[PDB]
Amino acid sequence: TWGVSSPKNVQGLSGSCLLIPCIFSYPADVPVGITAIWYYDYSGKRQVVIHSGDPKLVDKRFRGRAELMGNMDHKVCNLLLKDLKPEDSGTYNFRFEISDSNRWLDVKGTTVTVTT
Repeated sequence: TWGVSSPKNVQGLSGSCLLIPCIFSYPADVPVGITAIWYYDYSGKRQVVIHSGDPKLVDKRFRGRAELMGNMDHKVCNLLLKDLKPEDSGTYNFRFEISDSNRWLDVKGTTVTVTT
């Protein structure tokens, strides 16, 4: 079963760190490495928050602020967001890639809200 389960909404207080529990799945018959990627406001701006393929693709906006707390092998895709910001609020969608079609992007997303 292909899918990325992760919280719909998340509460976060400015300047503090937030962790997003994430977990994804796919059919045991899919052969295999695994690439992880997080996104902010995909529809519009769509900025690379995390990239395990090339940390160089990460939007500067997040560099040094968001890291992947995942166990690619254990199918955990947790996202850690250090130092929140009111601007940081938005919708995050996770995408993992294996092989040209064995790629998947979570339609749901996780909406993080930042307050003081």
